[PDB]
Amino acid sequence: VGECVRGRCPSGMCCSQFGYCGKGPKYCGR
Repeated sequence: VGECVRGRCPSGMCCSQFGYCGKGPKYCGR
């Protein structure tokens, strides 16, 4: 996604280390 809701996303999608989001290791990793 564009950027999280200040480090929260819906349906437990992970805010990446980059402050973007999506429900997987692409974001959630590291």
